[PDB]
Amino acid sequence: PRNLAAWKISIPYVDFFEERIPVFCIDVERNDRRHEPEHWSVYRRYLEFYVLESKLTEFHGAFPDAQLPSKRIIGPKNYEFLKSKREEFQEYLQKLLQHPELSNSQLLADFLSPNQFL
Repeated sequence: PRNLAAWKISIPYVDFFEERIPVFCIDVERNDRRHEPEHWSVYRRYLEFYVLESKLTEFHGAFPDAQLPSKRIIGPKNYEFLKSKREEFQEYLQKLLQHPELSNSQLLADFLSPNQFL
């Protein structure tokens, strides 16, 4: 029985994919089963977070306590800028996981599962 509140995540660093596009590396731990629990990593682009927020809020309505900051329209989304947003983005996801409304969210699960948000 899926329960995202029993999933712990962190974004320990920013990496590169394709070494061309910068991405957040999201470590996931899944504790809604099992001694040792399940764990993996996922790589998400800056823009994918905004699509997640758009899609979640469309389906579930807004979350006052969990808001992404304004999307950068003018300027580069390079390594140092992703690095500057790491902690905010980590906190955003962690708060989402504790919303009862999202404890069985397919969007959030897909977002936090390896291998949609374009």
